[PDB]
This record gives sequence, C-alpha cells and structure tokens, in this order.
Amino acid sequence: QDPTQQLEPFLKRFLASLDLLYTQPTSQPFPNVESYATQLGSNLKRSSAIIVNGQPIIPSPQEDCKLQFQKKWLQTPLSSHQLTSYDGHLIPGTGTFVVHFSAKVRFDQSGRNRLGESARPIWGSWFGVDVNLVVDENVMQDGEIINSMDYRFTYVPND
Repeated sequence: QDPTQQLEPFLKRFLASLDLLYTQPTSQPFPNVESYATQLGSNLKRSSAIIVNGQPIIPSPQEDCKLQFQKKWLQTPLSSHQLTSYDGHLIPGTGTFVVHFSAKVRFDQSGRNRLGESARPIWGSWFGVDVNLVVDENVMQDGEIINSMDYRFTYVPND
C-alpha cells in the first residue's frame, strides 16, 4: 500500500496515453501523424521488451520495439480503458517493480480512425485486458521508465 501510493496515478497516466484523442492545432493545416503516434505509450523505453497478445515485438535494424508498438497501436480505433484492479511489488536489488493490472477496454465503432478519417465516438462492447509491466522505481517521472510490457486481451467480444 505504502510504496504503491504512486502506483494508481501512474497506471492511469499510462492508460490515458493509449486512449489519447487526436487534436489538430489550428496553426497546423495538415495532420501530424508522427507527433500523435509518438505520445502513445510514451512511458515505454525505446528498448523495452513488448509482447502483444502473446506475440513479442522483435527489434529491427530500422525500428525499435517502442516505435513498432506505436505504429501497431495507432491502427486501432480510439480506445477507452477503465482500470479495475492492480498489484505491484518491488523486486529486491533491481531498482524495478513488477506491476500486474486488469482493465476493461472498448473501442470506437464509428468507422473513424484515430486521426478522425473515414474512407462523436460510439463505444463498442467491453474487452478484458491483463497487463504486466516491469518499471523503473521512480514512477512519478513521466519519462521512459517501462522496461517491459505484456499486453493481452483476456476476453474478446464476438461482435
């Protein structure tokens, strides 16, 4: 409870970064995909170990794992996560803690992508999600602190 007093706000910030709504400044006449996409999961380290639905992201000569994740996540419809439970522990001697959390997430069914393009979000059915993070100790930092992320749907609706 005591060392995990900074834990809940950190998790909410991490999830907000996945749920980020794209807003184009009126000073910019064109969409800036890079400036939006690089904010998704921004607490990830460039060289973090990332696994999505059992499939590890493998670093390539041109794109590190964080970048590949951001490009993957960018292709989802807008999301809305609700944190429902968590637990965390420091791993003695490592300067890291492990955190497991569960959430529900739903996605925009409007047909628009995250830049608002086709071809008011309308939320679909709840998915279940489990996430395991290994994160540097100083979690009220907002920089690159996540060493590993395992993100997994534990329930996927048929519809």
